[PDB]
Amino acid sequence: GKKIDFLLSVVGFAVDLANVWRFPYLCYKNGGGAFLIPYTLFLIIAGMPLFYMELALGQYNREGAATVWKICPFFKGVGYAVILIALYVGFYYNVIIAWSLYYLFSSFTLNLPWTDCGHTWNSPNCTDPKLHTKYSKYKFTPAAEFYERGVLHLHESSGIHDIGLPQWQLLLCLMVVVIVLYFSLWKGVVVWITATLPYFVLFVLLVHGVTLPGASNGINAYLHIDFYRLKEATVWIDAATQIFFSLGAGFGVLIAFASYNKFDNNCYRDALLTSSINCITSFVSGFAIFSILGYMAHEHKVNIEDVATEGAGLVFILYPEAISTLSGSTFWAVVFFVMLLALGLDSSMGGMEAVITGLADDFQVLKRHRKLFTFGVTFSTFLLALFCITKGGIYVLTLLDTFAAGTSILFAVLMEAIGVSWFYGVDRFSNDIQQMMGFRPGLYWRLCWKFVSPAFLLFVVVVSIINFKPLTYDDYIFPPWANWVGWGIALSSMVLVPIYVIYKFLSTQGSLWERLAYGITPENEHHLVAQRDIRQFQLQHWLAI
Ligand SMILES: NCCc1ccc(O)c(O)c1
Ligand SMILES: NCCc1ccc(O)c(O)c1
Ligand SMILES: [Cl-]
Repeated sequence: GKKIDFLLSVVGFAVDLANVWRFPYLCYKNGGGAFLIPYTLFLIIAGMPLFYMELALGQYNREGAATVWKICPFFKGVGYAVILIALYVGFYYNVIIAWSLYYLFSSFTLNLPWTDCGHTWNSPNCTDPKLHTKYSKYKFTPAAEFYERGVLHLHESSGIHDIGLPQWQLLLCLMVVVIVLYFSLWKGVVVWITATLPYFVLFVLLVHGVTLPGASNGINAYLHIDFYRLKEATVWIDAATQIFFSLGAGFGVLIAFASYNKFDNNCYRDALLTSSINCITSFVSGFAIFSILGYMAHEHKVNIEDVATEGAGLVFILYPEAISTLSGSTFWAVVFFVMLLALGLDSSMGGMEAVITGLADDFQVLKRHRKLFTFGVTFSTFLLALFCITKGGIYVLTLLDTFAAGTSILFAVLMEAIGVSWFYGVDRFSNDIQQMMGFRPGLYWRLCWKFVSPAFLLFVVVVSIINFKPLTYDDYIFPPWANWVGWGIALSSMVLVPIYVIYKFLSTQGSLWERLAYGITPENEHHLVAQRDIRQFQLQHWLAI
């Protein structure tokens, strides 16, 4: 019983809606396997040590994302930045769950709406294989037609400048999701359903998609590595962003979750198991998705590179198509979309609780009024997600998914790593981990924390800034001002670090060096500053690993 509970806890903690929904289309856009090589490399090098670092910080300090920086006051700006990034992500992370709920509601019938066209939302150009040529993305399939016309109603929007009005069905779905999240978060701080359904679905998908008419060529395309594409840095940027998405680092979720953990909990084992399960699940998901889309390529008589969209919604075009060919399609559709709802709800409560804990640890008034604060956060998310359910809401969702995270999250995580490792001290961090868990981290962990991970993060951030491709959605090109809007969205969270550094420097009293010492010394050691004994002002601190 207890062993099963531990296994379920680890397995559920190792899964996210990202691994199931976002990895599919990032791997399909970025190549096949030319995405897994950067994915695995970054996973190990940065994601494992940084996941471990965030868990250890949260566990030892017993503070949220913002207040954990009492160890180094100057990085409370980084804390605020990660909180803001988590706030930004929710606006559309909760609209994907509205899509999932709409699909689940549609799944309750003996004739799935995505099996063939002939409905009201169907265009005259629909082609039913049972009943293009170039580089387009084949938006004339019954499943794609359903997703884009009976769900999104995208055909009524000419672009992000003509988004239109909110859809009254996705509106109700979002209302339901928002109410559920609030009522699940309004009291304080699911594993059985979440830790089992994703793996059952993934296993059945593998077993069924392997034996399909055209899965062989899809798998062949999956297992071909184009090293012409590792030489572009788009795959590397995507891999880094997806790693920090699936693992949960950079949003303040890990610190907030770990602040409630036991003081003697083992974070090294947690990081190891989470990373291993994440890698295995990502590889298997890529395999299954590529088999499914190779099958579609065979069925629709179109090239593997044009069967499906390369943006959000690839899963909502793929998984229904695979379900339609199973026996008892209604049962499997219901099961799969219930799994999607469970995963999305778990991740949404995780992010919202990260935000709430980070903001309530800072202010005691918010802590004393969890109900009102939770209602405010939930209502703000509901409104700024209503912004994304419009007719042209897929364009807004693409803009957000591209800009809210990405360079901003990479910068925030790099700043966190730099702060801890260099200013607070990797030696001090190792001593704290030893005190918590009884063993000092190995040399590999310290090197990754101090030198390797910050360097790779800096390289990725610099490349993502200097090598920026204008935003697009399949065959639609965003207007120039949309790119400025997205860059402003990213900068709104990136700039919070220097702003808080300047504010802290100005507010603090004393001379320049006194202000610096008060800014880099832990709040509980501020009585050393009067004694002129600061470790950071000695070469030994900066020359110690
Ligand atoms: N892995 C990130 C999960 C996450 C983060 C922030 C959110 O607002 C959310 O709904 C979900
Ligand atoms: N940019 C298109 C993505 C893609 C997916 C699979 C392939 O086999 C391939 O050559 C290309
Ligand atoms: Cl992933």
